[PDB]
Parts: sequence; structure tokens; C-alpha cells
Amino acid sequence: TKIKVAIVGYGNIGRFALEAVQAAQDFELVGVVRRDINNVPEELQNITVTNDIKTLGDVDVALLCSPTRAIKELAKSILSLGINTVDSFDVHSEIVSLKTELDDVAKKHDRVAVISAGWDPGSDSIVRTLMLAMAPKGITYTNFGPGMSMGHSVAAKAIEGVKDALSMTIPLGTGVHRRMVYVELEAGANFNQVEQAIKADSYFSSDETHVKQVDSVDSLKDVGHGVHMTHKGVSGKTHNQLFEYSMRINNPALTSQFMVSAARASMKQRAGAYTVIEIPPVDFLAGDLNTLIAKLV
Amino acid sequence: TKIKVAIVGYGNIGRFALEAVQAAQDFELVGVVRRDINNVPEELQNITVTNDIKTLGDVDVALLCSPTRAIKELAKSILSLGINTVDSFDVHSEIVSLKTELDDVAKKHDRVAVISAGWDPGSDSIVRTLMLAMAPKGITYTNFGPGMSMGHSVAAKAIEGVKDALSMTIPLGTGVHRRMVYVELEAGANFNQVEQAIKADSYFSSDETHVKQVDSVDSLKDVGHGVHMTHKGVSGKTHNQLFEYSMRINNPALTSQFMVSAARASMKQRAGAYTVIEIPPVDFLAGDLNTLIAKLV
Amino acid sequence: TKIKVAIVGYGNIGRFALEAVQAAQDFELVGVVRRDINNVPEELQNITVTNDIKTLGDVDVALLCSPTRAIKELAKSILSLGINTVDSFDVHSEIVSLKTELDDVAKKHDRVAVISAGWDPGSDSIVRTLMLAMAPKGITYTNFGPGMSMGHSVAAKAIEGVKDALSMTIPLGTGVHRRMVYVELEAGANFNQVEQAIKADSYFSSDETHVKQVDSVDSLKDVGHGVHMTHKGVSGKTHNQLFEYSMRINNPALTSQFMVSAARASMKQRAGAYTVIEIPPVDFLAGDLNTLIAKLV
Amino acid sequence: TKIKVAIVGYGNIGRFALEAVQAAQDFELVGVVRRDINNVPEELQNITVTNDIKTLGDVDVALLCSPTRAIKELAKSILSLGINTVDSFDVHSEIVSLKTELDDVAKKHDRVAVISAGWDPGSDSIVRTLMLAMAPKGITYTNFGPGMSMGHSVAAKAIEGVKDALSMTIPLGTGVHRRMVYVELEAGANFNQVEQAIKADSYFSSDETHVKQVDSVDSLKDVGHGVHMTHKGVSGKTHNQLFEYSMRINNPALTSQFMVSAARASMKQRAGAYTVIEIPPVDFLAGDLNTLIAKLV
Amino acid sequence: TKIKVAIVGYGNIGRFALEAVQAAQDFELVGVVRRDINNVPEELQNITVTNDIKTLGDVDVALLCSPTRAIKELAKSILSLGINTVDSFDVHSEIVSLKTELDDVAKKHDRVAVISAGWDPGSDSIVRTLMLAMAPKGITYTNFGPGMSMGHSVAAKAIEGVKDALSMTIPLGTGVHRRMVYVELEAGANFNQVEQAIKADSYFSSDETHVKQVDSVDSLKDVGHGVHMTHKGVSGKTHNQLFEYSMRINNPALTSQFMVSAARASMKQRAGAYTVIEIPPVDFLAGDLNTLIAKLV
Amino acid sequence: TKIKVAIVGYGNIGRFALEAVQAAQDFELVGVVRRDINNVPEELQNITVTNDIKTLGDVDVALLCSPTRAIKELAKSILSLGINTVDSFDVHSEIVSLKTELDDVAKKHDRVAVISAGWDPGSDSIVRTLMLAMAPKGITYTNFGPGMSMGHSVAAKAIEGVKDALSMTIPLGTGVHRRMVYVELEAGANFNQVEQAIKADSYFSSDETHVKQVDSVDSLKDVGHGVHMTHKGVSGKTHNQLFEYSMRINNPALTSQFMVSAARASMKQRAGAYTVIEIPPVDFLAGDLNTLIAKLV
Ligand SMILES: N[C@H](CCC[C@H](N)C(=O)O)C(=O)O
Ligand SMILES: N[C@H](CCC[C@H](N)C(=O)O)C(=O)O
Ligand SMILES: N[C@H](CCC[C@H](N)C(=O)O)C(=O)O
Ligand SMILES: N[C@H](CCC[C@H](N)C(=O)O)C(=O)O
Ligand SMILES: N[C@H](CCC[C@H](N)C(=O)O)C(=O)O
Ligand SMILES: N[C@H](CCC[C@H](N)C(=O)O)C(=O)O
Ligand SMILES: N[C@H](CCC[C@H](N)C(=O)O)C(=O)O
Ligand SMILES: N[C@H](CCC[C@H](N)C(=O)O)C(=O)O
Ligand SMILES: N[C@H](CCC[C@H](N)C(=O)O)C(=O)O
Ligand SMILES: N[C@H](CCC[C@H](N)C(=O)O)C(=O)O
Ligand SMILES: N[C@H](CCC[C@H](N)C(=O)O)C(=O)O
Ligand SMILES: N[C@H](CCC[C@H](N)C(=O)O)C(=O)O
Repeated sequence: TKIKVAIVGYGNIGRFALEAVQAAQDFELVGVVRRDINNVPEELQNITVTNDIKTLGDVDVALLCSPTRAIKELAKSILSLGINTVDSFDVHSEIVSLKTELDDVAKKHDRVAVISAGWDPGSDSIVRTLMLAMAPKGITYTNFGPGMSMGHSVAAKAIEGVKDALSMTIPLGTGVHRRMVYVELEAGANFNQVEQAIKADSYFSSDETHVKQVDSVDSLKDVGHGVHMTHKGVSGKTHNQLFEYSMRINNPALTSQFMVSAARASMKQRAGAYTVIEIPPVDFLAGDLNTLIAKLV
Repeated sequence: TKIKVAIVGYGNIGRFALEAVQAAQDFELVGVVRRDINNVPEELQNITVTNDIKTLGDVDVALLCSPTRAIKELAKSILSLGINTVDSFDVHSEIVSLKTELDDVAKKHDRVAVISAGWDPGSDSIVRTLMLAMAPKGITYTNFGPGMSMGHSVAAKAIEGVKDALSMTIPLGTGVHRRMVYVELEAGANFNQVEQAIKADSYFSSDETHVKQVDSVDSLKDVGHGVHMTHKGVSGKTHNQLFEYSMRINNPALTSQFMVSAARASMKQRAGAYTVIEIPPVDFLAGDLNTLIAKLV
Repeated sequence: TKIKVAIVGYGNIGRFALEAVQAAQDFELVGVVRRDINNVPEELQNITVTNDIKTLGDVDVALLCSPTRAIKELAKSILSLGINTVDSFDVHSEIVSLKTELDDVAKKHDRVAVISAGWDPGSDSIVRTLMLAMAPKGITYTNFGPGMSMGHSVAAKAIEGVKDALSMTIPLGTGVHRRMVYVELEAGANFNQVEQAIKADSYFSSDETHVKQVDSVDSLKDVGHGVHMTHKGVSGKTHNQLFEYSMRINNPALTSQFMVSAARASMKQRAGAYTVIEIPPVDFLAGDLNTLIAKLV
Repeated sequence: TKIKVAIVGYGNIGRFALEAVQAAQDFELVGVVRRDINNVPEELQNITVTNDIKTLGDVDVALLCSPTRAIKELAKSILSLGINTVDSFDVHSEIVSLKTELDDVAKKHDRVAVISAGWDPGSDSIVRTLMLAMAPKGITYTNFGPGMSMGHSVAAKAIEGVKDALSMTIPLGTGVHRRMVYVELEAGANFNQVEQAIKADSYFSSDETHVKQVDSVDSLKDVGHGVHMTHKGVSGKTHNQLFEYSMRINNPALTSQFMVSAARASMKQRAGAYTVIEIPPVDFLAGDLNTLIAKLV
Repeated sequence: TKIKVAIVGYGNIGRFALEAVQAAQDFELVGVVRRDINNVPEELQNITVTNDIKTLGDVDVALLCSPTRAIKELAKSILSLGINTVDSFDVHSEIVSLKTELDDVAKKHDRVAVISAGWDPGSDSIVRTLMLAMAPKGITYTNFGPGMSMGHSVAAKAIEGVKDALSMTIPLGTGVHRRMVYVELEAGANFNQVEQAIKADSYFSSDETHVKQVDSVDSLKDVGHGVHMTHKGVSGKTHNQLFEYSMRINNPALTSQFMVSAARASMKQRAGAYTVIEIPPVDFLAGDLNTLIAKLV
Repeated sequence: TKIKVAIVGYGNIGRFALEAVQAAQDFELVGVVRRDINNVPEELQNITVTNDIKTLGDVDVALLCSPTRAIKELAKSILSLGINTVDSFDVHSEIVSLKTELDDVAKKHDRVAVISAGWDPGSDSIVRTLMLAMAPKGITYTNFGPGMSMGHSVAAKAIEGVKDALSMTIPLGTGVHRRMVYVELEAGANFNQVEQAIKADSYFSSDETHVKQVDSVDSLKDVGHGVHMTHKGVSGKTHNQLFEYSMRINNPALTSQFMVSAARASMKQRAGAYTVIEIPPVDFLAGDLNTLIAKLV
């Protein structure tokens, strides 16, 4: 009666998913799937590492920790082997489309896909939904950071003269963001041009962007992140109801842990694909339903 | 395609439930049930007011706004007429017991009961559940106020020499509370005895309690309330994950609005009784599932 | 010894002025004056509604709840019938000019005009004045919101292709403001042009302005507002004295309630026109002077 | 048109009153009155120092900087010479009584007495009054410190075995206070007895009191102080209106500066005694009425 | 030119010291010393583990991660082998005494001992020292938590009927602390007696103590901690200078990392024993002195 | 055993250095050096004021309170008389260069120079250094104000049409700054040109700059200042370690007091020049080493 889980892809959240699975008494790690099976860091010395999930035998659910571009085709194929999928698919504009592509397949093979089950999308999605349950009229804002931005880091690293780069994301309220960019230059490159180029780039040209040159970019890195959500609005006909939610957290630690919670929940839903706002919150937790109700409600 | 709702009982949250229903385009108020039908305040001039729900014709769901002691027997009888119930039943220790008493009846008549659907229990219950989904190990604290305490107000009002009383509830962190009590005395009563009596009473004897004498107690009343919840804990094996949620809100405004959200949700569940941590969050909301996902997730 | 009050005009603050008058035991509502007497919303079913203040008999004071452009001529005419005026006239640059136009008339007919008696101008005006009484040298800043901006909403609504609009006002400190604008477009209009047009407009071209397109603009509305005032400065020869005042409030609720307080005060001043910084604070309050001093000083 | 001021008494606030007068271009220091004229500290090397106000010639107003017990008889006698009085008389329970004793005398000699014109009573008094003007129903709390407490310091210093003592006042919210007491003992005295004696004393027996023994008590002294006031309440019929005021200030710097502002104001009132909630706020300020209105309202 | 370090003792901070050493390019881990050499957890599979430091060959410095009672005799013996010691010796009252016992020995063998180099004592010690450098007169307070208390946990665990226990430490300001205690009872023990016993115990009888019974005590544990230090005081003759320092941190992560910084610094001091307030701050850092000055000063 | 100190230069910090020296029992003020000896304000009535340090006899150390441009040549010459120097030399980019110019001279004459010993550079420098000792990897930000900016004030005052000017420095986080500029114009100057000129100037053209015209610029001046430093980073391998330090302070009061602390420390170092991150923190303090350790560590 132990939930049998495979970690597919082993990026930044990969190592943390390993820890989150190991830490859950109700889960059993049946192995790690990845492209390069010979790259075996410290923590995978004693873990089965394959490039094909079928070699791991019986698997209830797969934590997809792959790049964003890979998640769709990868989920389709693992659902098709009669295994559940959980992913942290992070592109909001495409979530509706991903859900219905995976629903077709999930239903055919009588399995469950939980999608976009990180912290945003994920956790924060539920808190945003609760805010409209409490006060349907009014405005919600979601403020991110301070934290590293992999997307914007890549966009900076991809510009003329830039050896390495790091974009930080700074909240300025009402969903507005400042971008602090730290760069190493390539032997003999013009800072002022790199600066102007980064600010003019389409990934930065909408935002207050600041660029500083540095020696080692890696020594500035910290996987700490944060959100501050607010809702101001109306319960029935009563205005100026004020709600607020904040966390200062380790990014991959949380992303991975919520995926493990989603996986637990995936085992209890009727066949199909779900966003996390379509799952009963208590389904995410381990323990006796009645002890959990006594403790939480 | 309008959800047809009756308000049963018309206490403090009664008037606010009226506003919350009227404000929801997807609801139709089919009338108000109560013991004294001749008490008809401003807002019920034009509303059907009966002492018998059967006179209202077809009703999908009933918002129970009766005293705590009445909710169980009242829900049983309205479920038995083939109507759904939503209540803000506020006694945590008895929620598990109420759920299973109402489940029996709800299932027999093929209806839904959503129970303890205020803000605590209610909203806060979901946020407490999300906190364990994000970080299962660690401590959660729920800090209440500043706000009026009806229970402790009554306990003070019921002591020798006390004409009127008001207990405020002040948060001091880690679920610890200070109680500020304001009293009018009866012609010739000894303040020092009333003070000592209130502090010694079993409703106050565990808490830092302060007593001040005043002229009009009514002029101190404000239905404003608040919560500050915190969770410090572990995502997988990563410690010192910090989560926090705060609101400054109108108490009955919110309680009533969340009951209306629960009623909306009640129409979509399989027959039985539910706490709000057993309902998909999005079921609480009005609108097209796909627009809501696009907006929230 | 009951203060006899007429509400002249019935806009947004009109309904709230009705509530503030009704709530004050020391006031008697002698009726509501307005252009269209046949528009009779819920709360005026039982209230005298005339299109001429003379039909209400003896009236001590009039709460002018008309548009900004109407206040001057309207106050002149009601003072001229031997009635006191209170208004929330909200154009700071014109307050000195309005005071002396109303002083002439108020003195001739032996009556009192209290002007600009909202929260800003109004309440905040007194706190700004107290800050110089405590520390005459140094800087004061007044930070507004988050709150709706009717002026900027109208300026946005009045641009090509815009069906409806809503400007929010966001405080960024030191009196600097961000403007968040939400718009519905008219069937086939170009977002990018409307966006650029709004940002270029004279109401927005000085401020960090952001424009988002939305479905229902009404569902974003909340009459909640707020101020954070600061003063850093010198008491005698001692520097770095720090003062701060904040509120999160229902906008029209407060505006109307302070007008009722100003009306109470108007009954105690020598004939003429006054800003609220020229009235003894205690004159705004109901009750026995000696009980109020005992309670407050 | 220069206001001619004498400083009577030269305690702690004495030196600061000197600075506040000197700093005000609209004031002329006509001298300092005191018991011992031969005690002439640094700042009074160049200032007229008499033991009798009559030697200073024509004086518009006197800043009484004497001990609390002396203010009543001292104000009576200076009013009786046809001079205005300002004091920071700090005993709230006795303000109503002091006002009417000074009113009798002030009226007889056609002069003005402003009383209890420090920061509490004083400044804070006006902000407490404004809070009821904005929201008459609800609760106000006044939280003091962290700051030195001269009254409680003296009560500690007056106990067996105590060489020197210092009581700090710590705000714990809702007007509740913690008292931190630091003591030097006399050669061979029992700490545990002194501790228990201080906690049992009538000045401390109501409050959370902590006692630490220390070497130099003087090196812990700082004249910094602070207040955090809150009001939660009702504007008309709208609940959960939230108001807040905070300052971190030099205690005597502010007390003295507000007395100088009160003195300025005293010159503009009809004969009699006033609390500061009975004076128009703008009367406290220097400058042209129309520039001040333009700047503040 | 790599600093050769041995970890002596392997408690809670032991594993974290391993990570802090490994993470420092300027250090080389020459092995781990401990009482039970056969207990070899995950991370020590490939690390030399001895019960005698002499088996590790050449060692510049030893991180003592032993119990408090062991540190003195253990430091004496390792200094005596011509190796440097760093410890987080956490008993403030005994630091002066430990320094001079280790100074004698350190000087004899021409080595360095850095003592009490955690975060308190340690980091916080330097910030407390800086506060007197900036403002020698006035008060400093050090507020701990929320965090686990091993000392108080042990004192609770050692009482009749208590299977397991956990004491949390909650800051209430001005160095005052609340203790939240969570206990498992032994089959058939009386909660009310255990509660009373814990509150009466000498480790708790001075503090606001609260006791709750729970199922699993281990699932409440989180190694997160925090400090909030304040100083209010006088720079020269200028009062009300306000300073503040806060951190929310992983306890052992920080303790261990600061010991590694102290070890780096130990290599640069003249022979003897030191508290961390006796070491130049820059000596704690790796890198070129002139680059570090350019970056920090 | 008194430290004998001369104040050389008497600018803004000059007067405050006088107070800081006088306030330190362990110091003796042997006199003040300056260019204009006939300018003798209140506090220098009784102090020896020479234009030549040699007239003061024996001097252990000199507090250089001269302009930035003078400090180098002035320190060289006073070191050369066998006297120690302390300065608040405030140009970060040139600190490394100044240290080594003064080291040469300090060593030749067997004396000590402590340089850049204000609060930034100074105090803040030590806190920035401690942050890397606690968490070497991650980002530190230093946020200044709100406070006056002498440099930017001068740059504004030096533009066409500007009679007087004041630049305030406002922190917006992540080392980003807003500049609020207040100007008096010269009889017949165009505001819009002066505004544009100030914004375009090289001292402002990188920063969010706002310009307001005013009557008296002097009445806006307050020497209050502040810093908020943050560090987010890694202790060993543990991420999201959060550190924060804030102060609200009198600028020259603090600068001068830390120079007096540096002077005390200068008496204990081997001959040479030092930044404050190269001095043992406890060397800054007066008192018995063992009492200080007992009190702080
Ligand atoms: N991996 C995270 C990334 C979302 C946060 C992103 N919006 C940012 O501001 O960095 C998640 O979706 O769970
Ligand atoms: N580094 C974080 C945030 C990604 C956000 C970044 N993709 C962007 O918003 O540009 C992550 O692993 O989710
Ligand atoms: N009827 C309220 C009770 C909230 C206040 C209560 N939890 C307390 O302050 O002790 C609700 O949950 O909707
Ligand atoms: N006024 C709130 C809270 C009452 C909370 C009650 N449990 C108490 O503490 O007395 C209500 O109407 O539910
Ligand atoms: N009508 C309001 C105006 C205040 C808010 C306005 N100053 C803003 O910028 O939002 C009043 O008289 O109270
Ligand atoms: N606040 C005002 C309208 C003006 C909004 C203010 N921001 C502006 O238009 O300048 C009101 O609610 O009547
Ligand atoms: N002497 C002060 C008293 C204020 C502080 C006092 N209320 C306290 O509890 O500290 C004044 O008149 O401004
Ligand atoms: N604050 C007053 C003294 C009284 C202190 C107050 N806490 C008390 O004694 O009750 C002062 O500085 O003159
Ligand atoms: N290991 C830590 C413990 C000190 C914190 C302790 N005072 C507490 O409140 O838990 C250290 O000295 O580095
Ligand atoms: N658990 C923490 C704190 C110890 C504090 C505890 N010993 C007490 O103050 O009772 C540590 O490992 O340092
Ligand atoms: N002279 C000051 C400069 C501080 C202010 C400056 N860092 C800025 O605000 O830009 C000091 O370090 O003592
Ligand atoms: N008023 C401060 C700060 C000047 C900072 C200067 N760097 C500038 O930004 O202009 C001082 O006297 O040092």
C-alpha cells in the first residue's frame, strides 16, 4: 500500500524531488529516469538510474522534472504505459491547452495527470482561488522574489560579450517587477553596449532593469525565493476586505515537495487531467481523514 | 440555471447572507425562514418571510444562519426535504461527529451538506491544509483578532453585578490570546468583585484578562476581525520554510460570503456531507471552468 | 437640542451621509434634496425626498453631496436661506478661494460654512497641521491608496476605443504614485493604441502608468482606500523626530462621517467660512465637554 | 508682532524649551526664571536669569517648566500679573479640575492659559479626538515606549537597598505595559528582597515587571520615547475602519516644542483656560493663514 | 596553502560543518573524529572516521562539534598536539573562564583557539559590540526564535510521564521569552500533573510556559531559528539613536559556517585564545585583502 | 591614562565630534584646529582654538573633520608630527589607495591611521563583512535614507536659475535610489528649464528624480538619516539564509561618535593604516576587557 514513484528528468528540482520522496513514509522510490545515465552524482550512487521507465518495473506515478518544452510529449507517453504524471509545467498561458491534451490520454489508459503543481503555478493558484471564494469582486496581485529568474538569466547569457549572467526578480508591488542583472564579460567586450543590449532585449524592455558587472556570478546564486499575494475586495456587498499571503522559501525544495503532495492526491482522483484547484486540498496530505479533519478544520 | 437559495435563521450573519446571495448573479433568493415572521427589518420589506421552508416552493440549497446548538437537527430536517445545507458550524471538536450524522441523511435523500464553511472553521481550514501540502513537518499557529468574542461576552454578561459586557480577543502570537473585557455595572455593584469574578471564571482563567468599567458598551462594538496564521517547517528535507497569511475583514460579511461560495460548490458534489477541505477550490467560484483556470492557475 | 440636517445631492457619498446622520443620536434627518425625486432607491423608500430644501421646514445645516463643480453656487444659495453648509470640496488649489467666497455670504446671513471636510482634504489636513505643531522644520509626505481614482477613471473612459475603464492609485512613497488602469475595448479597437493614448494623456503622462485589458471592469471595483503620511523633522533644535499616520478605510463611509462631524462643529462657530484646521477638534464630537476632556486629553 | 516669552522653571524640559524658543523667529526670549540664579549651565551664560518674572519687563506668555505639583499655584500667580501660561501638566485625572481653576483667574485678568500641552497629554490628545471625529463608535488604545519612566524610576529608587534605579516602559499592545527595572544596590543589600519589594510595590504590582542589577544606571539612560495609537471602529454604519499613528521622538524636545506652539496659539484665543483639543490646529503654527491653508488643507 | 581541518564530534552541527568545510575551496577535510566510529551515516561513507585525531596526519585546525561539557578538556588536548581549535561553546557566564584556560595552553604550544564562534555567542556578539561603538550609552536587547530549545527540550523529556518533548522559544521583546512545550505521554500518565510539573520545573518557572499534548513530536521539529537585536541610545550627546538586526536562518547551517570562518581567521592570529570580538572581521573571509576592502568598506 | 585628542577642521561633524569627545570619560579634549580662529560659536567659548596643532602640546590622536579633498595631505602631516589620525573619508573607490599612502607615513613615524571610520564607510562596512562570514555566497544590498545628500544638493545648487537647493535620497530597495530635489529659483527663472536641467545633470540622470519649487529650503533640512542592509545567501550548502540590519539615526552624531571609538582603538594597533574591518571590534570600546566580554559575547 506504498505509493511507487519514478523521478523523470533530474534538473535543479530533481535532487529535491529525491529528498521529498525519501522523506515521505507513504512513498517508495523505484528509480530515476534521465538522458545521461552515466552522470551519477553523490545522492544517486545507490539509486537505479535508467533512460527508460519500463526497466524500473511497477510504478504508480512519475514526477516529471524535465525542461518545460519536454513535459507534454513525455506525460502523454508515461500515461500511455498506465502510470500517473505530476508536473510543475510553469507556462500559465498554456495550462488550459495542456490539461485537455493530457485528459484525452489519461482517460483512455484509466490514469491521472496532475499538471502545474509547483508553487506558481501550484500552491499560489489555490490561494488565488480561495481569495475569490472569500471576496469574488476586487483585485488580486501576485508579487515574486527576491529570487533568481532562470528564463531572464538565459536571455542575458545569450547576448554579445556575456560570458555568464544572473537575473534577480525584485517585487515592487501590484505585480510590477525590477530586474537586477549581474554579468561576467568575455575578454575585451564593451560593458556599455552589453548593458544597453540587455535593457533593449525583449525579455527586459518592459521592466525597470539594472546591470552590474562582477568577477564570479556563481557566488551570487541562492535558490531562496518568495511571493507576497494581496486581495482587496467585496464579501457580498461589504467592501475593503483585506487578504495577504507571504512566504520566504527554498524554491526547488517547495516545488518538489508540492509535486510529491500532488502525486499522493493523483492516486485518489477519477481518470483525467487536473489543475491543483480541481483537487480536494486534503487529498494532498498523508494520514487518517478523520485525524486530519480534527487537526485542520 | 439560477441556484435557488433559502436563508434559514436570521441572526448576525443573516442580514449579510442576504447581501451575499443578492450580490451573486448566479443565485436567486427564494425567501427567508425564521421563528418570528413579524420582526421584518428594512431589507426584508420585499422578501418572502415564512416560518416554514415548504411555502417557498423549489429550493436547491439552504444557508443555515441559526444558533450553533440548532444546526444539527435543522440540517437533518432540510436535507430530508431534498434540499442542500451550508452552515458555519463553529465547534472544531464536534466537526468530525457532525459530518457523519449529516452524511447518513444527505446520502439517504441524495443531497449535499457542506459544514463548517465560515472563515474559521472554513477559509482558514484550507490555508492550514495547504501549509501541510507545502511543508508537512513543522508547526502551524492561528492568531485571532483583534475582534469581538460573542462566547466570552456572554460569559461576562452572566456574572453578578454586570448589566452589559464586551470581550475583545487580542492575538499575542503562537495561538496565545489576551482578553480585554468592558463592563457596565448594575446600580450599586462592587467593581473589584466583578473584575475578580470575571478573571476567576472558567472562560477567562487560562488567559491574560483585563477588565475596564465603561458608560455605553454598545459604542465600543465593531464587527471587524482578523487572523494571522504562520507555518515554519520542512519541504522534503529542507528546513526553515516560512509561510504566513493575514486578513483584516468584516466578520459576518466574510462568514456569509463563504457560505454562498460553499452553496455554489454543494451543487457539484456526489451526495454526502463535506468539510471545505474535501471540495475542489474552483467549485466555490462562478464562471466558465476554462476562463477561471486561465485567470487563477 | 437635536441638530436638524438636510442631505443636498445624493451621489456616491449621498447614501453614506444618510447612514452617518441616522447613526448620530444628536442629529434629526429632516430630508434628502435632489434633481430627480422619482429615482428612489431601497434606503429612501421611507425618507422625505424633495427637489427644494424650503419644503423641509426648519433646517440647521445642509450636507452638500453634489459634484465638485456645483458646490460653490449651491453653498451660496443655502447659506442665503439662513442654513449652515458642510462640503467635502476636494480641489486643494481652490480651497483658499472657496473659503472667502463663502465667508462673505456666511457672515451676511449670520451662518457657518465648513468646507473641504472629507479625509483629504479634511482629517489628513489636521494631522498635517499637527505635524508642523510638533516639528515645524522638516518634510511631510502624503501617500494615497491602494484605491479607486474617479478623476483618472473618467480620463481613461474618455479615450478612443475604451468601453469602460478603472484607474487604481498605488503609493510608491514620498508622494510618488503608480497608476494601474483596467479597460474594456469597443468591438474592434486596437489595444496598443488605447494603451499608448492613455499613457500619453495629460492625466497619466507624469506617472508610472500600466494598462491591462479585462472582461468586466465592475468586478474589480472596491471603495476601500488608504493613506500613509510621514513627517521627519526638528522639534526646537532636535533633529530626526519621526511621525507617521496610516488608515485602511471605506472611502465614502469616512468622507460622509467626517462631514456629519463638521456639521456638529458648524453649530458652535462664529459666522463665516472655515477649513477644518480652523475648528477646535472637540467641536466635531458629541457629548458633555467635561466627559470628553476626561476621556481624550 | 514678536511674541515675548519667559521660561519659568528650568528642569529637564527647561533646556529644550530654551532651544524651541530660540529656534522660532516669531518669538523673543525675554529671560529664564528659577529658584537658584547662580546655577548657570553652559547655555544660560548669555541669557537673563532672574528669580522673579517682574524683572523681565513686558512678557506676553510664560512656559511653565516646573514640577507637576507646582503648576497650579504658579499659573494662577503669573496669569494674575496679566501674562499667558502654557504648561505640560501630565496628570490626566486632574486636567478637568485644573482647567476650571485656571479659567476663573485667566478670565478675571483677561489672559489665556493653555494646559496639558506636551505630547500625552497634548499632541496625542488631538489625534485621539480626530479618531472619534472619523469613527465615533469602536475602541482607541495608546501604547507608550520604549521609553524612560521618571515616576516609576523614583518609586524604585525609594525602596530599601536601592542606590540608583531606572524603570523602562515597554508597549505590549491594547494599552498593556511591561516594566523593565535596572538597579544599583547599596554595599551589602539582598537582591532577591529588593526585586520582590519592587514587584510588590503599588507602582509595579499591576504590570509584568522584570528587575536586573547593573553597575552604572546612568549609561542605560536615553530620552528617546514613542507612542503607537490605534482606533478600530465605525464611520456612520460602516465597520472595521482602521486608524493608526506612531512616532519615535526625543521626549523633552517634543514636549517643549509643542508648548512653544501652544504659546503661539494662546495669543489668538478669547480669555480663559483651554486643553489643546479646544484650540484650532492652525493657531499652533507660524506664518500667513492663506499660505498655511494652501500648504496643509 | 589549503587549510587542513578535522571535525571533532559529529552531533547536529557535525553534518553541517562537513558541508561548510566541503563548500570552502580554501579548506581540505582531513577527516571526522567521534566516540562511535561504526555509526557511519550516508555523507561519511567516503570520509576517514577515527576516534583519535593523530590517525589523520597533518591537521592545521579542529572544529569541536562535541557536547558543551566536553569542549574544555578536548580543546586543551588538541591544542597540545599543536592543532588550532574553533568551538561554538554556548555558556556566556563561563566564556571569560574558558578563554584564559585555553590561552595558557594555546600560548605554550604556539597555536590559536577561537571560542564561542557560533551565532550567539558568535555573530551576535560582534553586532552587540558594534552597537556600543556607535552609541555607548543606552540599552541593547537580544530576542531569540521562534526556534527549538535543546536545553529546555531535555528538561521537559526528563519529567515523570513524558515519553518525548519539544520546547519552542518565542520572542516577546526586551529579552523576555514565551516557552511552547509539546509532549507525548507514556501509556497511562496524567496530563494535568505533567503540565503542572513542567511549568513548576526550574528551567520554565521564570517564563510564560504553555504545554500541549501531541501524537508525533518529531514531525513538529524544524532547525529554523532567528534573532531580533535592538539598541536605543546616545551617540556622543545625541539621544534616540535606533539600531536593529534580524535574521531568519537555519540554526546548525549558520553555527557551522561561522566556525569555518573562525577557523580561517585562527590561522592569522598570534598564539592565544580569543572571543570573536577580539578578531579583525576581515580575517574571517577568504580572498585578496585589497579586493575584499574594495567590495566591503 | 586619558586619551588626548585634537579636532582638526570644524565642519558639520566638527560640533558633534566635540560632543562625542566631551561625553567619553576616557578622552581629554586638548583643543580645536581650524583655518578661521575668529569664528568661535557657542560651544567653543572655553575651548583652545588654534590654526596650528603644535600649540596644543601633547596630542595622542587627531579627529580629521576637514573636507574630503583635504584628508590625505592633512593626515600625512599630522602622522608626521607623531600623532594618530581618524577620518570618515567617504569615497569607497579610493579607500584602498588612501590606506597605503597613509600606511607608508604611519609606519615611518610609528603611529596609527584609522580611515573611513564613519557609518558608511565605517559601521556598515563591519556589518557587510559579518554577512559574508555568516553566508559567503549570495547578494548584499545597502539602502540609504531617507536623508539629505550634500553632494547632490551642491550639484543642484550649481545649475542656472537655482538660488538654493536640497536633494533628499530615498531608498527603493536593491541599492536603487529616488532623488527628491527642492529648489528656490532666482528672480525671473523658468521652473520647467531648471527641472529639466537638474534631471539631465550627470549627478541625477541615472536615478528617478523629482523636482519641486519651494519658499524656504532651509526649513526642509533634517540631519536624520538611515540604512537598511540585506543579505540573502548560503551558509555552507544551506540556501535562503536571511540577514537584515536597519538604523534611524542622526547622521553627524553617529559619524563623529564612531570616529571617537576608532580613535580609542587606534591607541592599541601596531603602526600602520587600517580600515575598520581590520580592527578587533572590542578595541573600539572603553572598559575592562573581561567585563566587556562577560557583557557582550
Ligand atoms: N518553479 C516555480 C517558478 C515560479 C516563480 C516565477 N514566477 C518567478 O518569479 O521566479 C514554480 O512554478 O513552482
Ligand atoms: N528560476 C525559477 C524562476 C523561473 C522564472 C523565470 N523563468 C522567469 O520568470 O523569467 C525557477 O526555476 O522556476
Ligand atoms: N464565527 C467565526 C468565528 C471566528 C472567531 C473565533 N475563531 C475566535 O476569535 O475565537 C467564523 O469562523 O466564521
Ligand atoms: N464573535 C465571533 C467570535 C466568537 C468566538 C467564541 N468562540 C469565543 O471565543 O467566545 C463570532 O460571532 O463567532
Ligand atoms: N474625495 C476624497 C479625496 C481623497 C483621495 C484623493 N486625494 C486621491 O488621490 O485618491 C476626499 O475628499 O476625501
Ligand atoms: N478620489 C476622488 C476622485 C479623484 C481621484 C484622484 N486620484 C484624482 O482623480 O486625482 C473620489 O473618489 O471622489
Ligand atoms: N511627560 C510626558 C508624558 C508622556 C509619557 C507617559 N504617558 C508615559 O507613560 O511614558 C508628556 O506630557 O508629554
Ligand atoms: N513620563 C514622565 C514621567 C512619568 C512616567 C510615567 N510612565 C509614569 O511615571 O507613570 C516624564 O518623563 O516626565
Ligand atoms: N547554537 C546557537 C544557540 C544560541 C541560541 C540560543 N540562545 C537559543 O535561543 O536557542 C549558537 O550559539 O550559535
Ligand atoms: N537548540 C539550539 C538552542 C539551544 C538553546 C537551549 N539550550 C536553551 O536555551 O535552553 C541549539 O542547538 O543551540
Ligand atoms: N558621510 C556619511 C555618508 C552616508 C550617506 C551616503 N552613503 C549616501 O547617502 O549616499 C557617512 O558614511 O558617515
Ligand atoms: N549628507 C550626507 C550624504 C552625502 C552623500 C553624497 N555622496 C551624495 O550622495 O551626494 C553627508 O554629509 O555625507
